[PDB]
Amino acid sequence: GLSDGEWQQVLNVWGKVEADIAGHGQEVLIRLFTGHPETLEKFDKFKHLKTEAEMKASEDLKKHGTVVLTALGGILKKKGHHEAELKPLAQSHATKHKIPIKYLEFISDAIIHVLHSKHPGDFGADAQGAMTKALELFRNDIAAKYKELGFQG
Ligand SMILES: [C-]#N
Repeated sequence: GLSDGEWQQVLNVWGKVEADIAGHGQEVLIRLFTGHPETLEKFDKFKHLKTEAEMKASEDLKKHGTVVLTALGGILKKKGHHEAELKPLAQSHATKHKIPIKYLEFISDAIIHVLHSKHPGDFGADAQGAMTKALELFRNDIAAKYKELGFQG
């Protein structure tokens, strides 16, 4: 897990995200879809988007960006005491959404990318370290739930 100091770094970084949650969410999803087009195919309601201009222009995508990062933020604010919030997330994504576990890695790397893009010079080594640990914890606990269910079997 993370030390108290690391969680503080994580939640201080998350304040940057909360100043524009939609925009961070949009750019994270865009980064995921364009870097990993397979991921787009799992979203029936974004499959129609062919170009990054169309993605950028989609108001529904931004809105969904809010849904996604709200969910993540509430989990991060638990500082690892997240079983109630994380387990249903895991289960929904393994069963209903059919999301391969590796897609969590992809979005983790996208979050780091987008934080640097939007906050150049203001997302230091310490802060990236901490956020990376939190996203690892996140993936690791989701993976445990996936394993229960036999992944995408
Ligand atoms: C989930 N988007």
